Amino acid sequence: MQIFVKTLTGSTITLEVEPSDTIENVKAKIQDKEGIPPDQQRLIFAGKQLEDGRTLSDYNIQSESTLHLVLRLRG
Repeated sequence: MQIFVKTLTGSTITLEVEPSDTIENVKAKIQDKEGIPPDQQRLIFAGKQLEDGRTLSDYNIQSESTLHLVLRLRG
């Protein structure tokens, strides 16, 4: 599956994921691409922040769904 992550510049990155991936797994992928550590990332979808231990499926994140990356600079 492919999903989108909107970054701080308003740009968008695409990630290859599976529905069984955890939010922490997605943060690790974002760290691979952007260098931002997971503790400084918050991911927003459907008006809520997403919990690290839950899966994409849990949150009904589908093909071409867009997550918003939010920086929490105090980590």
